[PDB]
Order: sequence, then C-alpha cells, then structure tokens
Amino acid sequence: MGVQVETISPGDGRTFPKRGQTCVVHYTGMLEDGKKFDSSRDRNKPFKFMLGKQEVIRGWEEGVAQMSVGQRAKLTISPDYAYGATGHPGIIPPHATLVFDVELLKLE
Repeated sequence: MGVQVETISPGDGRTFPKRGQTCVVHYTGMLEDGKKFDSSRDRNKPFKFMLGKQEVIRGWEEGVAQMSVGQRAKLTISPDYAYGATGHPGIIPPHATLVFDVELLKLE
C-alpha cells in the first residue's frame, strides 16, 4: 500500500504545503509493533525538510502534503514508501511498515 493519513488533531484546514516550501514538524517514528526508533520530541528540536527534494521517505513527501498547518496526524507507511526490503541495519528491519506521529508546526 501507500501512506494512510489519520487525523489526531485538526489544523487550520486551509494551508497545505506546496512543493519547495520548508515544513517544520515534530515527529515520533515507531515500528508497526509500537517500538519507537526516532523522535524529534526527545531531542526537543523540530525537524525541517523542503517538500519535493526527497530529503525524507516517500511516505512523508506524499503524507505531509495532505496535512494543513497545525494538524497532528498518524501516518502509516508501507515499506515501498519507506526503507523497503533493505530497511536500515540495526534500526529498521526489512519490509517494515512504519507508523509516524507527525505535527505540522509551520511552513517557511
């Protein structure tokens, strides 16, 4: 499958990221069993990426583009939109479905 976006808290419902904009997000990344492997919240510093430059997994590019500013959403991402068959040794196993809790704080 692709990426599924499920709302946790609504945003403004009007402002969606366009290609080339910088998205400022807080996120927590979990394996499908619920094990956390990465979180900007634990570092207390938001994560920024430019939409359309493939600095993040494909599931993020397509998923965050469906969020409005201020929204918190749960992204469920199949391995082809993620780290695939290879995964990431010792962090992400092969063929891993990933779950992301993502809050879109602002656009720059």
